[PDB]
Amino acid sequence: DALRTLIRLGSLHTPMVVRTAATLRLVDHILAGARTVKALAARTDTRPEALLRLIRHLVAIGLLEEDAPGEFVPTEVGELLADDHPAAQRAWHDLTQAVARADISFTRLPDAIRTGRPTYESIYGKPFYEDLAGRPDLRASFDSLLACDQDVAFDAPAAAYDWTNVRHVLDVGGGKGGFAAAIARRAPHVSATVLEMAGTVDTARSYLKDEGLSDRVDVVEGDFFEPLPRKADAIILSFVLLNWPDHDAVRILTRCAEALEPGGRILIHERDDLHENSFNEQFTELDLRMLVFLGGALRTREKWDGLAASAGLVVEEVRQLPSPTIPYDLSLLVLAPA
Amino acid sequence: EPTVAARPQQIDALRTLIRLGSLHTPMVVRTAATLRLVDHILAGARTVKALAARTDTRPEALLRLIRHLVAIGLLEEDAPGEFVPTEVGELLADDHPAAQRAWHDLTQAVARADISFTRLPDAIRTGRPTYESIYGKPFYEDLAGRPDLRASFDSLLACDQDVAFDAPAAAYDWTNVRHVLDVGGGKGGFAAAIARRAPHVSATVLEMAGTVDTARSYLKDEGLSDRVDVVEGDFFEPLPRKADAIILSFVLLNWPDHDAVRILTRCAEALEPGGRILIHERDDLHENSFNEQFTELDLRMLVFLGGALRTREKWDGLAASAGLVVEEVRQLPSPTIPYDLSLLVLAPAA
Ligand SMILES: CC[C@@]1(O)C[C@H](O[C@H]2C[C@H](N(C)C)[C@H](O)[C@H](C)O2)c2c(O)c3c(c(O)c2[C@H]1C(=O)OC)C(=O)c1cccc(OC)c1C3=O
Ligand SMILES: CC[C@@]1(O)C[C@H](O[C@H]2C[C@H](N(C)C)[C@H](O)[C@H](C)O2)c2c(O)c3c(c(O)c2[C@H]1C(=O)OC)C(=O)c1cccc(OC)c1C3=O
Ligand SMILES: Nc1ncnc2c1ncn2[C@@H]1O[C@H](CSCC[C@H](N)C(=O)O)[C@@H](O)[C@H]1O
Ligand SMILES: Nc1ncnc2c1ncn2[C@@H]1O[C@H](CSCC[C@H](N)C(=O)O)[C@@H](O)[C@H]1O
Repeated sequence: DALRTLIRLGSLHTPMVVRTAATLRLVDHILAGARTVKALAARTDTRPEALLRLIRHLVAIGLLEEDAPGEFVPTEVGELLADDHPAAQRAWHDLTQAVARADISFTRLPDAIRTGRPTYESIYGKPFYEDLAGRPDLRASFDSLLACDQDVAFDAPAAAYDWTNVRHVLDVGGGKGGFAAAIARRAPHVSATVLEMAGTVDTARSYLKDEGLSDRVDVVEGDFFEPLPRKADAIILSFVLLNWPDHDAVRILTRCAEALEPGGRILIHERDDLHENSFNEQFTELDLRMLVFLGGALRTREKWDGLAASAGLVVEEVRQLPSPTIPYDLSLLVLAPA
Repeated sequence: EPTVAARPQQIDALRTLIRLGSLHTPMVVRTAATLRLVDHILAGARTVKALAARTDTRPEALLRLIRHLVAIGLLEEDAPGEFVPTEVGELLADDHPAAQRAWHDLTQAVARADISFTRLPDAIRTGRPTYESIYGKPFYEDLAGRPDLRASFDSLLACDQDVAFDAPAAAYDWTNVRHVLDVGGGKGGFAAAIARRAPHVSATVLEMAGTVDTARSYLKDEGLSDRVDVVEGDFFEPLPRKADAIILSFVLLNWPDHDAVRILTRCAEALEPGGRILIHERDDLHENSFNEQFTELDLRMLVFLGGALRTREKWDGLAASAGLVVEEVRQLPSPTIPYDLSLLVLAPAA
């Protein structure tokens, strides 16, 4: 049939079961020596009968399976919730850490389609980044999720750009500094500056120090809506612009253009797609998180020309690049003065 | 060293996990149903503009929702402007007999109730329902103070009530039965199937406020009101009337052990000599319970109400605790579902 296909697609059960299995460290406790439902219940601090009801469903959707009678063991797919796995999917689905917490915003998607405005504040009391400002808790969990891949996520985009005439790089909203770090060990003559918010700057400083790069890369606390701290031959916006509606994203773009030295470029590292090619799960899954968390968006190639020009810029070239960690393709846009 | 941009090793399993864990997808389906998007399409809306007008949404955000409905296979582009339901998307039409638009409608009782899954970890820690922490009252008190939710719950359950009770009504010989009491009997569909099968029998449906008016007008319209009364009450309290057969159709799964024993005792107290208590529900062997068609109802029951589906062995202990015994279970096999409904017949312990 395919009335079972519709029920599967509309199932709230399943993702909530995946996410509670992750929050409870379920797969980790089985691998650590929890053979029985009783031991698993002890380790997770759950009721044995209700845990068995959770594992019924974890078996049905393919994440656990019975080996011996009443003895449950992670499948290939279930093993991906192991906390030491490099894709960190367990963290990304933990209801205590920042991203899965924010997905609760989807419970009010109808509002966001009605208004075009984010849902997050109506649930948690503040807009997304102000919330993180007042919870060191989720500040740190968010930074660690997005930089879970730090050591390799930026190797490819840095390899695809020519750094020969670049003396200084500004990484605007550059996270824990990973993109600055990848450009640095790719191009030894280059120095860099990371601009980020409070919390994230201290964590960026310690990561850069621990890479051996504190002499080549500074971190500066600030606000990319105000003038940028320095001038630069290349300015990076990796996963920033999608957080903001058009007007805000043109303001950020415009501040970057003002900070560009003669001949420099701006590199945008997120995701886009030709309009006709945009009707896919990768583009939609991020575009809609951006709507509901932030009032942001992903933008098509065509829509990027419009934003570029509002900021006195042209889109010069676009490559697509694969993530080394997760099933997802990224885009690197290079923008020049018009 | 040179850079090589490999994809991750276990990338197929990774997209399987990421897909299964995604909340946006079931929410996109559910907002499509609530917006009645597919009925607006089938009723002549061809542009995003016209759909945005009928749904009362902002065109640009509606196109974004529509984007993901295409990727998942519920909508497609027939022509550059217009979007149209697939074979699968067609089931979100409101007059489809499987009723999935209504089951996924965030404005109606069950899908609204599903938000309770957002706190499933509490339910696994405590064994206790989540619905009250979200919506302020427990499940049936909420419906009681919310006439629209009361009616949408009743109308979802009574879906095929013209037909769905025909089998359970035939799973009992009504010869030595004068009166049947259906405890929590919905809009009176089970009482109706019994009544046109067994001309000699009278029945009373016991139900809550709201549901009773709806049961009354359905029974009136079947031409059966001279044969079937309806009585507003509480099955935790003494029952309106003694009876020869007392029905409990998809009630006990709503309740934890101790509440279902209280209900079963109330049924036993109202029972005439030689009469029987008939539970219409499921009776699945634990060995056949590791599938979505069991866990969906069972976990809804955990999180909405603190209830459970009860496997084969569990009923003997529930019955005994009410001073009853399971004489036998009659299966109700059917081609539409991989599992069996059952009719458990209960007598007094001695
Ligand atoms: C499942 C795919 C993905 O992981 C893709 C992307 O994450 C990518 C890029 C990360 N990065 C460099 C920022 C990192 O390399 C990660 C492993 O993959 C990404 C991603 O980039 C973000 C989010 C994702 O869920 C994901 C992931 C997703 O689409 O889940 C539905 C956010 O939720 C998010 C929330 C709030 C603000 C944000 O912007 C700063 C993001 C965000 O950038
Ligand atoms: C499509 C599958 C199903 O309909 C199965 C079941 O319905 C049963 C009993 C119906 N009935 C008598 C009302 C119907 O006649 C048929 C025998 O299937 C049922 C079902 O029985 C219930 C629910 C379902 O979704 C379903 C459906 C389902 O789980 O969808 C995946 C509830 O949501 C629900 C919510 C709150 C309280 C409830 O208890 C009274 C229920 C409930 O009983
Ligand atoms: N007004 C503001 N000023 C400076 N940074 C901001 C900001 N608003 C949000 N940000 C930052 O921009 C970042 C987006 S996410 C991290 C992106 C990082 N470049 C990466 O690709 O991994 C967040 O780290 C957040 O700290
Ligand atoms: N205290 C109470 N007294 C009478 N009915 C109650 C009740 N608590 C819950 N119920 C009812 O029990 C029903 C469970 S669901 C509907 C069951 C119906 N017999 C059927 O097979 O479709 C609900 O209709 C609800 O109204």
